Amino acid sequence: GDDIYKAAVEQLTEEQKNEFKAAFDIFVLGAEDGCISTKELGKVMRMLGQNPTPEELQEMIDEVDEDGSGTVDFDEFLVMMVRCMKDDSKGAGAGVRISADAMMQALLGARAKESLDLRAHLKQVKKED
Ligand SMILES: [Ca+2]
Repeated sequence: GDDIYKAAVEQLTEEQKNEFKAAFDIFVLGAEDGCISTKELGKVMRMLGQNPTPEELQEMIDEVDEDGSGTVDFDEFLVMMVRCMKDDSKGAGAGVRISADAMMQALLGARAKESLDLRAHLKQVKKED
């Protein structure tokens, strides 16, 4: 719920949205109305190999809960993913920081890992001086 996120998602185009559109399909695996609830949200996040807290499941949605329905949609999730990208970069943040690049392999598959390994590099120093 910040400008840094809304500003990022705003830049995203159909090309990028398309990738997310397919993700939701798997993310809502089991859901009745193809929605992302806390029940599944916890399995999808833990599927990557994490053991976060139960409260986080709700807090995560609360952040993107505008309609106050209690579920994350394609539009809501759009903002969530934006935060993910700016979650690992921060560094030092609890023992579970979901990432858009990491979660990808979860939906796309294991091949996604071998396909791209940019995360491994991790570098960003302009060095002005
Ligand atoms: Ca909702």
